Amino acid sequence: GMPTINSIQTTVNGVVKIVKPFNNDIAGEQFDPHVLQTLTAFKQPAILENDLAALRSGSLTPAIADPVGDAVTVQSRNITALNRTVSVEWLTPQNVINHTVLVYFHGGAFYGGVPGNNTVLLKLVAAKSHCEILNVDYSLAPEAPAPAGILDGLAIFQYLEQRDAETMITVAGDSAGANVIMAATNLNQQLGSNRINQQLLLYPVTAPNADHAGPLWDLAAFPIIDSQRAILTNYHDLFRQLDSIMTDYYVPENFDSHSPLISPLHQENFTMTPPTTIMVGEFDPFRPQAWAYAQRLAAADTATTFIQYQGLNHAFAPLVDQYWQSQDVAQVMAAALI
Amino acid sequence: QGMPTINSIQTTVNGVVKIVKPFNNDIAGEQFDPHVLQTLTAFKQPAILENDLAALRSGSLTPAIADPVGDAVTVQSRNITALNRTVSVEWLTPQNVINHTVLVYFHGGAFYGGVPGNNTVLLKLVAAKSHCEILNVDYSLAPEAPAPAGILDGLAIFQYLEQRDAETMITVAGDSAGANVIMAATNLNQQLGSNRINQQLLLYPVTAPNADHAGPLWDLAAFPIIDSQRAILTNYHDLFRQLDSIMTDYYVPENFDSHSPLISPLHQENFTMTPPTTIMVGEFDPFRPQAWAYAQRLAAADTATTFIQYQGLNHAFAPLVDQYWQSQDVAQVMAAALI
Repeated sequence: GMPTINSIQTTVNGVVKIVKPFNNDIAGEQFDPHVLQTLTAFKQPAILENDLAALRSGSLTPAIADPVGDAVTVQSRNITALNRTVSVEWLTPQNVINHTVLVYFHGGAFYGGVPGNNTVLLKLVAAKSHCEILNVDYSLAPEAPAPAGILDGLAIFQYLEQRDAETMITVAGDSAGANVIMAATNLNQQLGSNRINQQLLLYPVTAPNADHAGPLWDLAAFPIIDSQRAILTNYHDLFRQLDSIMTDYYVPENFDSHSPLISPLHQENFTMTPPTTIMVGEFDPFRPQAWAYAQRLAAADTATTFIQYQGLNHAFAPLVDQYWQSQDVAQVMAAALI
Repeated sequence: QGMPTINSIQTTVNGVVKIVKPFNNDIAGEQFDPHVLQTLTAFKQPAILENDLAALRSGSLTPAIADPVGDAVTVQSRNITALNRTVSVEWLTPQNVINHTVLVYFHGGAFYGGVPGNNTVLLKLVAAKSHCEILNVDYSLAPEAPAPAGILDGLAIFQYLEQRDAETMITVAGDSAGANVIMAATNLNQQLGSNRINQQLLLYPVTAPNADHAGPLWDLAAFPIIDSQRAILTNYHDLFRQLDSIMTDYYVPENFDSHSPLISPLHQENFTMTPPTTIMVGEFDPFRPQAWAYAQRLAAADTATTFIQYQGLNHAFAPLVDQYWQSQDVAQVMAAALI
């Protein structure tokens, strides 16, 4: 039982923009009530400790209620290509359709997270689209910093393309995992592969460690009602802190975060970039850089859709038992695969 | 991350700080957390316990639990030796460890079973957050090494730690039967004159093995639940009633007795030396009333006692950090108690 929401669709700078309010009374500029009750801790400022283990301690999502169940099979397997062995959580639905396949990289600030954090979301997508999904357990920083994760993605692609010559690969991911797979896709294209025909990006980090006094990190871009403004400020400030810390773990000394393969926003050219759908919450600190990315695509004549979920924050999509918007993401993804 | 703020209720009952944590803000009690309930489908019918040491052992092995920390906490096997006992320890060391505070943990497994690996991820979370080093102890298992072998393994550990470092304060912890063994070893440590153990963190402890099953600590009337889940609860509680008898039979050799202070810490004569204690236990854990009885005996001896009750939860949930938010809360509480 999902709500009937009146979404607003416009076209800004070539980008098809779809703004989805959390209900039909409030059009924007406040948190969804469901979201707000999770942000209580943000009434006081947070000081993020640069401690890798403590940080990872908060990257494990406890099991989400699974309405799909045995309708989709979830099994682990290793695949090997380019002398890399990558573990994937492989999802197979009933009546699987051919050629179309989805590759997903989980979020977790480059250094953390687990594939299990979005298993249920993907089960919904696989059950609805009848497509197989690779929920990839990609290399994590700082033990395997950039471009290890990128190369795992490239191995996955090479595997998929050699397995089947008619495969159409959709790449997806949330947050920092979306960043990693965007770069792997770029790399795959610079070697001459055209099998990736679509990107589904959930609140991606497109410019890690961007200027925090710059336009992509300006709180003036997030108007909100008075009673929720201290929370937003402290929330946004936590991610500001995370953005610095996570990029430090991800990028080794010999590399630079402002490079095209670390910051996809800074690619010199976006014309080979596949058709992309981006889904992000109104109050996600990574929203402006995601939008900037979208505009860069559209200017390169690549079809781009930007869905904004009003009242939502970061990392909401796997939480399909908490937000209708999460179920809507699952539907948008499935619809993009059929 | 995205966890709706739970509104807990703190009261003081007979000196015990009681903190009740509902499984969500809608239901205050008297039913299973749905995440737990989905694991209890088989208890719609009476359970069949295979009374056989190999089956009992393998049934006390937890399948793999998702580990988000990885190498950020170092895990290695070490043997220590003291009192002419060699004890195997899974040693967890975080990067940048704080001095003088160390956690000794004993895994559950009904005295005859379990392995330290059952709760390794849980303890990585604790080490990660508290920067404390942790001894996850492979203590002697019944019946090959029944009471008081495990207790003495505990005593050997403490001496090792106290002779290693004169300033290092010890926090003892365990779950289920494992908590029982380390509670007794602590008691023993104190009767020999040591005061380096300054805290207990007990996860659903067995405080009175093989208590009267027709008595007040085993009365199903202490567990109000909605009609649709009464059968499941009854069969679940009943499984443990039977298990309580069996495990205690394995643990206690014929020359000893389960109702003794060192087998049943609830029946200690005196709790004045007992360290400040936090207890974490589910609403529907069959060992909840005996844990509460213990907490009250503590407070009556004027020992600081906190009793955290997780509504809707059953037994042995804490290691399962990829299954329940309560399991991670336990880690947070444990880590908070160590810093």
